[PDB]
Amino acid sequence: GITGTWYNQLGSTFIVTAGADGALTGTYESAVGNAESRYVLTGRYDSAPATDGSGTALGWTVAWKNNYRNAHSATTWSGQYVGGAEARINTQWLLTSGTTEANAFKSTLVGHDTFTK
Amino acid sequence: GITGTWYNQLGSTFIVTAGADGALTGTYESAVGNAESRYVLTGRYDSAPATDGSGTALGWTVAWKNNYRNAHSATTWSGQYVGGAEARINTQWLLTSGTTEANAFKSTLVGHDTFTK
Amino acid sequence: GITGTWYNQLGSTFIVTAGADGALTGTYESAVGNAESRYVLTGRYDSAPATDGSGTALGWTVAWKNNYRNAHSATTWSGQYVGGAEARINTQWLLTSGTTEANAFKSTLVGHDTFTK
Amino acid sequence: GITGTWYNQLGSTFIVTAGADGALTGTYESAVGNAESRYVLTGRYDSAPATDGSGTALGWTVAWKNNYRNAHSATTWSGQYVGGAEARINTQWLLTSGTTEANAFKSTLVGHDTFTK
Ligand SMILES: O=C(O)CCCC[C@@H]1SC[C@@H]2NC(=O)N[C@@H]21
Ligand SMILES: O=C(O)CCCC[C@@H]1SC[C@@H]2NC(=O)N[C@@H]21
Ligand SMILES: O=C(O)CCCC[C@@H]1SC[C@@H]2NC(=O)N[C@@H]21
Ligand SMILES: O=C(O)CCCC[C@H]1SC[C@@H]2NC(=O)N[C@@H]21
Repeated sequence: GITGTWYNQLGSTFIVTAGADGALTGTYESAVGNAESRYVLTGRYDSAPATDGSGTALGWTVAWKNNYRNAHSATTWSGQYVGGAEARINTQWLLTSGTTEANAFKSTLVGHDTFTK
Repeated sequence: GITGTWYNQLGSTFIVTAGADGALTGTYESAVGNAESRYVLTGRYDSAPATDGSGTALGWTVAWKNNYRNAHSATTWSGQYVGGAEARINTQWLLTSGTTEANAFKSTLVGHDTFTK
Repeated sequence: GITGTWYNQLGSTFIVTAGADGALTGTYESAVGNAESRYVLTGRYDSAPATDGSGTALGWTVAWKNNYRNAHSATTWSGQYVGGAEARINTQWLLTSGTTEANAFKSTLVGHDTFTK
Repeated sequence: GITGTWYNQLGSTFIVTAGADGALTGTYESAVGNAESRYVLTGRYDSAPATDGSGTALGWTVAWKNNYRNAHSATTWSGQYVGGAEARINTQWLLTSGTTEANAFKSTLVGHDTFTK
């Protein structure tokens, strides 16, 4: 049940489609940051996970360039899909910015987002 | 600039193609871990970077299931490309595994990879 | 308002004293992992934070060895303290284990802990 | 053999002292960022590590406030010590700034440092 619309604790919107070959496709809208409207994403996931009750591993990427603006940055979300009464996706993310060699030490932010429907 | 074959410090081979629309397609082979042979990747990149000399931000994802085996895991690489005499892709990554909720605290590994020609 | 007893979402107990010298001293009890009983901690914090409302930056370290056990690992917590009606300490952590360099790529877990009163 | 002067790939200086009880004490100077001169550090380490050839786990913290300035920030380094002809300390670090509740998503940087003599 990964396919569908999800929201994280910041109020961002994540619209996902789960391919039977393990593909991920959709749209992302950030409530925060140097962004506006939708941005394209793509990723992959385990299409044959364990049935001992483990969650489903997954990942996806967004580059913050669209028709309206460029932050010159990209984010990847890595985490696992969890089912049951209340399904959620728990992730941790990295946000890298394009920088000069001078400032590369401070190019990457880390954090975590939690998504539900 | 990005399209082509790259190798990281572990012996792993990353074979990429960067579409002009910001898309990333290719193959990945890991020198290490619960893997063998090639795996499909996909990702995104800033197809309109700065002219001030900044690097080119990008990211990509790999789910470790192919026709030979399934580790039930996925990695995302977030970083930026740097060109010139010595071209490199400098990244940090997240490797998340499918876990029970009891062990979810130990579900995600962190690291860094450097890619060169 | 840092000194005192805190608990995180795992049910771990974090007992801290904030000295005026920017120092952090205390004990830690983990509800999870290769652990039993208390372990020593020590850290640092901004003893002169902004008055604009920003949080209080801080961090602390724990090596998992005590009279009862040795897990051959260490965790660092980095975050900020936030006061008011409901005070919290928001962190991200790095848990590193001793390994052979062949397995060095799988040496480091990343996570986040939330601490309340 | 953790005690001694080390430098990272940025040319920052790490002056460390390992107490017999698993304590770490010393000074830190950053070649970069919002800082100048020496800053106090404290941390812990595994004082009875495995003999199978694994590295020694360790960690330490620095709050970026001293007699000359205050960044309102702290960094924690988590990693392990590795001995031999090329003795090194391999780390990943987290750098957190004090922020408002609104800007917390951009409060924490991650990277990696390599220390040698
Ligand atoms: O500021 C940028 O460079 C682009 C916007 C970044 C928004 C980030 S991605 C991680 C986090 N989760 C969200 O929903 N928004 C922020
Ligand atoms: O072990 C697994 O479950 C999957 C194999 C992952 C190996 C990792 S991905 C990050 C790092 N870079 C590599 O080239 N290999 C490792
Ligand atoms: O090496 C071990 O197995 C013990 C690690 C302790 C469990 C971790 S430390 C980070 C996180 N926060 C907690 O309260 N527990 C886990
Ligand atoms: O917050 C600041 O502006 C001062 C901190 C300086 C950044 C650091 S800590 C990680 C990295 N390693 C190092 O030696 N210097 C930078």
